[PDB]
Amino acid sequence: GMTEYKLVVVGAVGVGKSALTIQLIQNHFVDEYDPTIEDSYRKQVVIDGETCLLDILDTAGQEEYSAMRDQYMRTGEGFLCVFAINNTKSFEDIHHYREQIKRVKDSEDVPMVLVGNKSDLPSRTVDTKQAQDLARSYGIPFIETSAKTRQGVDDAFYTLVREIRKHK
Ligand SMILES: C[C@H](Oc1ccnc(-c2noc([C@@]3(C)CCCc4sc(N)c(C#N)c43)n2)n1)[C@@H]1CCC[N@H+]1C
Ligand SMILES: Nc1nc2c(ncn2[C@@H]2O[C@H](COP(=O)(O)OP(=O)(O)O)[C@@H](O)[C@H]2O)c(=O)[nH]1
Ligand SMILES: [Mg+2]
Repeated sequence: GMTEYKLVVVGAVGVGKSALTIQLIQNHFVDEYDPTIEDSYRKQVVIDGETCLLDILDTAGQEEYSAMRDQYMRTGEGFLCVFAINNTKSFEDIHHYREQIKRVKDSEDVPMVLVGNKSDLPSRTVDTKQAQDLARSYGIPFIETSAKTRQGVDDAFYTLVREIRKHK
């Protein structure tokens, strides 16, 4: 049967979680997507010759630590932690997202990729070395992406699927 992988995209508002998701789903860059819409989207993709079913939860909205929201995020098997390379605050937020993922998954070993989005822009404020070094601290991959040009998009999502397989 076809394996389904539940992937969750997290990070500060405005980093491009929806744009990255919709590039994967629609193969189109969408510069405008209601910042409050949290939803999940499925797509069949071939990864290393295996057709699998991706179910991608594009997170949005208010930070809340109810049992319900914890259980919703707990369904994720792997997480993309996204910051924007021209937004230092979004990078400084990453450790909080990672903390919460470890908490709800009750594991120090959750499949996870650090994603530096908006790589097409010239306004870089987060050095690549600093982001690579944070991924090294966590023992996870770092992928540079642009939802606008498609740079890194498959690499980010497909790496997460490969991590989920290894973890199994
Ligand atoms: C960085 C923060 O800001 C925001 C703003 C919006 N969201 C968050 C946020 N943190 O984790 C999460 C997720 C969705 C991540 C996956 C696992 C779980 S489990 C659960 N219950 C979640 C929730 N809500 C989450 N989201 N944080 C700063 C710092 C603290 C105060 N705050 C102003
Ligand atoms: N140049 C550029 N803009 C992007 C990129 N990804 C998202 N954006 C823009 O960043 C803003 C927020 O994107 P959105 O997908 O709504 O972010 P979300 O709140 O994380 O879902 C919008 O103005 C998008 O057009 C990218 O890779 N490059
Ligand atoms: Mg969004």
